Amino acid sequence: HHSYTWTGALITPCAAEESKLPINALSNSLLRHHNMVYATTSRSAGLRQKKVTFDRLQVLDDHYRDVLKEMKAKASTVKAKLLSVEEACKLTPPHSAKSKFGYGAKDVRNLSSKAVNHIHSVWKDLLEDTVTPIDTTIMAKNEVFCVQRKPARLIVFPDLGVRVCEKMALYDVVSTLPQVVMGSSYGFQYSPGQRVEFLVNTWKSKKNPMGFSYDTRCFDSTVTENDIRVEESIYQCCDLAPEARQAIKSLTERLYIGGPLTNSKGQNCGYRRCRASGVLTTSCGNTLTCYLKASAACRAAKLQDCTMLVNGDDLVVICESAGVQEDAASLRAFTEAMTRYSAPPGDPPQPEYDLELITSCSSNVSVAHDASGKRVYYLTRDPTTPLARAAWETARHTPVNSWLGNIIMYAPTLWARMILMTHFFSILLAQEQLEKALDCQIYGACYSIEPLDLPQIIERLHGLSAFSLHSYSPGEINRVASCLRKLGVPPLRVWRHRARSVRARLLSQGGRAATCGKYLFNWAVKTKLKLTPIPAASQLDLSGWFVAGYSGGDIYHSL
Ligand SMILES: CCc1ccc(/C=C2\SC(N[C@H](C(=O)O)c3ccc(F)cc3)=NC2=O)o1
Repeated sequence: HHSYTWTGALITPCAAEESKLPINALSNSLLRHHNMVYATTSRSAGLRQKKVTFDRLQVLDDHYRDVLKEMKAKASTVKAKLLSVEEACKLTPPHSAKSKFGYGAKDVRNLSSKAVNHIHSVWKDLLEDTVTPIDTTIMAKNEVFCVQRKPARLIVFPDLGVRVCEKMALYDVVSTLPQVVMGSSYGFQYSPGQRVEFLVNTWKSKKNPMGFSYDTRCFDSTVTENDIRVEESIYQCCDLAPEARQAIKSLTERLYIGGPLTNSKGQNCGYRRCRASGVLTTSCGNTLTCYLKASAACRAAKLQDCTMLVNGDDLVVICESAGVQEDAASLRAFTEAMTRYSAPPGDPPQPEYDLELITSCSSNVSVAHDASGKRVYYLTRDPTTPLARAAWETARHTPVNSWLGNIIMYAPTLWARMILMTHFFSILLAQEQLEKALDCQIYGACYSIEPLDLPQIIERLHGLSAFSLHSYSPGEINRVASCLRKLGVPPLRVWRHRARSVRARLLSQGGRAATCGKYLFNWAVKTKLKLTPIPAASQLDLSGWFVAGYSGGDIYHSL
């Protein structure tokens, strides 16, 4: 029951890979400790293969089946529809990996004949064949981090034609099934603000609150064939068209359960018997599986008034404390149950009695104050990785602008406002590209967003208070201060001086650019403005922004 079997062939890159942080004339204005930033490459692929390769053992008890039965009952109320080839094509990212059959992403979005014809042949084959493993490509992810160096993560994905087929049969399912089965526990249905709200209300709903995050060690690798088949049995509970049931069964048997691994050179690298990270059901499957195992584990551990929040492989549990020693015992029992379910922890879980100290989804709840001096809760995170990626994007253009996504998700934070907003708006001003739409990701989905709409986006998602937060917590202030010293980022006085310049320039620009200066940089000036609700700013269609997770799903949503 090994997660992977290897042949010995190496995981090759598709081109040259840079490990050192690229430097240009703008780098030093953001940070000076360039040696602290690096990017993972295929050169470390071997190290990752060792960590992700191991034998899995599963002991499934009654709690597990009782939870699965309840999950299935809820899934049976779901009615999903098949997506036409056209609709599926439109969900394909403009920069999605080209097919090895004579066409690319652009060809798919344009609904070219060759692309559409090939997609129809793949679909037909899925209906006719339900046993032949489908080929997948394995690549070493190139991600930017700050030294503490971690090995590159592994990405496994099927051909573009197959991906479009996954959308046709499962897009509607993975988009609606999760919330129905897990209810309020499904994390991707919440925007950052609503997530905070849910956590805070949950924490206050307990007499003596106790919470903990559970970090599964290489979750994808802990996912067994049983887990993948159980997920399928849940999808099959929905009301689906016969053709959709057939495709789902075929995709599960031939793709989700496992398959051969081919490198960028076309060589056989090995065989996968666990979760593929680059398929449409990756986020939905991991979420359902984590929720199932964790729910059963909560019962085995006999936790009191248990409330969970699950986002893919990320999990947070808040319950009623029964004392320090008792909680420590309940946690060990939880971890033992999870281990039996094939979900061992990377780092032993610890009980927390302070909400702000619980980190889930690489984030945590913190508190600040608005203009009225009223306490306001918001979502934050350690800014180390966001700033490292910002430094990289400062000297190199990339498919996804993490800085943009971070400003949107973390607009209320001290670091996003002082540094990210200031630094990038300065750059956009100098290049006169304020109106140039840029791609970023939100819950795994790719979006094309115009920087000039940030004020409206921020007010809608975080409220006007996001433009006037002050008096951040001691812990938050210290974490940010720590990051700035580690990377060598200029102090507040410097960013304030720069923000004043950026603000003045935006104001003169008038229109949306003026709104950006007024709201985004109101913290810069000494005599803050009243900050009245933004005028005509409610046109963007943000309805599908926080519906579900799509990490690795190759999903693109049009604004
Ligand atoms: C990292 C070191 C550091 C610098 C500044 C702080 C703490 C701060 S700054 C602050 N308010 C100011 C303000 O003018 O309202 C502020 C400054 C910068 C920003 F991007 C937002 C808000 N309230 C706090 O508690 O910590």
